[PDB]
Amino acid sequence: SPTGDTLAGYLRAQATEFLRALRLHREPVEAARALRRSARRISATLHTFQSLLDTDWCEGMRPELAWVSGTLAMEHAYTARLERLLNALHRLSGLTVGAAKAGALLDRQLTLARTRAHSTALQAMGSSRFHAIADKVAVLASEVPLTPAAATADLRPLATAAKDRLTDAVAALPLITAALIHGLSPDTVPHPQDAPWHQVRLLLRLHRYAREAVSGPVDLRLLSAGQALNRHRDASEAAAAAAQAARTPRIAPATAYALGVLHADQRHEVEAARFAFQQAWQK
Amino acid sequence: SPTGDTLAGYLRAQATEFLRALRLHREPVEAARALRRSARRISATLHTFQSLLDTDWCEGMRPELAWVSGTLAMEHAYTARLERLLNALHRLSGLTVGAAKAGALLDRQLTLARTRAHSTALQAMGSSRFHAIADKVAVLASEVPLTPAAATADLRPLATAAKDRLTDAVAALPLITAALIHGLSPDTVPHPQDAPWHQVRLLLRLHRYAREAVSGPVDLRLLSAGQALNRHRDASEAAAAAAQAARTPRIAPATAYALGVLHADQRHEVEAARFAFQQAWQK
Ligand SMILES: [Cl-]
Ligand SMILES: [Cl-]
Ligand SMILES: [Cl-]
Ligand SMILES: [Cl-]
Ligand SMILES: [Cu+2]
Ligand SMILES: [Cu+2]
Ligand SMILES: [Cu+2]
Repeated sequence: SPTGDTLAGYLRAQATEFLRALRLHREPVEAARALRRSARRISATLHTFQSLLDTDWCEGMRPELAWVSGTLAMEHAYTARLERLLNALHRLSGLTVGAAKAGALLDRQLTLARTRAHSTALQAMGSSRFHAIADKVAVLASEVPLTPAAATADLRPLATAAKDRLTDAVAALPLITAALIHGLSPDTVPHPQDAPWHQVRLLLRLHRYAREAVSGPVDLRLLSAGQALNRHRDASEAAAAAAQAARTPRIAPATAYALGVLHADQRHEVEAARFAFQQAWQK
Repeated sequence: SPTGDTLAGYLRAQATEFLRALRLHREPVEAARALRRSARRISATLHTFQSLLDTDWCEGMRPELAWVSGTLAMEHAYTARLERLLNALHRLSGLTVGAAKAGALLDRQLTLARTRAHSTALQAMGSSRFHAIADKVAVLASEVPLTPAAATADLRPLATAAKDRLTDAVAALPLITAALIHGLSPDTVPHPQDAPWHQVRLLLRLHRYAREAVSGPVDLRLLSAGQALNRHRDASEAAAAAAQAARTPRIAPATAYALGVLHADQRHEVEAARFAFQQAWQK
């Protein structure tokens, strides 16, 4: 039955996966994903099981790890968003000049975003900030700073706590059985209900990785819930890219009209994703 | 049991309603609707029961009656379309400048259309074309040109034939359980499936009025089917007004974007209406 030592084994294993990926990266796309997957697990573990670990160490590690996994996510997020949007436009045509223009506008904008993200990420990976946090992960592959009592402490109550945080958040979401035309400011909260759903997406991930830690170094219902929350997030962000593209100066009316449809489409996918999550969560 | 004489009684009664409305009109909005409702019934009757009536007379009456009921419908169609579209924009906001501008654009355009329709219709009603067809309706209030055999002929087989034409057309529609971005030419058939549904709307009306004729001078399922087909038609025409408004020169991108959403919304109502019809028709 799982203890501090199980927790240490899980942390050492993830740390080692991070160092493997890092070595592969320094011979690339595969390695970066492996770096994300492991960074995110370590960061989660340091949250859920913080009480069994040195507090300062946790607090120093977590934002740095978050900085790493976020920096490494950006290129891919822009790449998948473009694809999602081009697919949706093709579908919504059933390209007329409007759709074709919107497609080319987003291809230009998101490609720039991607290329910018790609170079920023490679810069980050050569930086002294990155090296320092990677060095700590190297230490963690050998030594885990467990608190004195940790080695004998039962991990299950901590995992349960994470499960509770998830289930209480879900209980607080509205049932299902739109704001499709809105403007755009940094003061606008155009889609306010997105935030609780995106928080649940994170809590669900915390719970998944806690189950992993407890098992140490397949629930299909949770995987289905988790897929639905990724579509929620992706559709949400895609809709926002369409809206924002519609504010680009000098675009033709037909282009903005297409982008209006595309924003609406992706907001319809947000709602479907919320329904899918609900069916999966309630079985 | 219904015969030629029942048919004559129904025609005389409708003709008389048309003359009443016409007299009221020449002391207005109420009277014009009554003129439509009766014209349409006479025109239907002359179609369904054409075999019991003088052919030339029928053929002379029908397009003239169609010209009357269509001319008199236009003002109202533009009025209801504006309302439907303003309601939908308010709903779809949940007004931002985009919505507000689209609203004002459509208000201007459809108001012009309405005022133009209103004056064209009053012109038509003062015309010698109108007077000639109204004069024939006056004759029909007294004498019906039944064929020799009509007085003894059973009306039910004719009514049944109309029912069959409806039920066969319905059988030929696709089951349910989009082309949201398209351009606009007089060669474009942007929403091709609309035509069979709109034909069914007319066949259903023919059937309703035949049931009336057979009864002589409440099925809720048929009324529900009929309501769903009116929404289909109204949503269809509303979507086309939004698309067309988006081609107005010099509109702002935000205005076109709103109109894109609104077209999509009304196309979603077309689909819902098709589903509603289907549930009502299959009970
Ligand atoms: Cl930062
Ligand atoms: Cl948005
Ligand atoms: Cl004509
Ligand atoms: Cl259209
Ligand atoms: Cu939005
Ligand atoms: Cu259309
Ligand atoms: Cu839509």
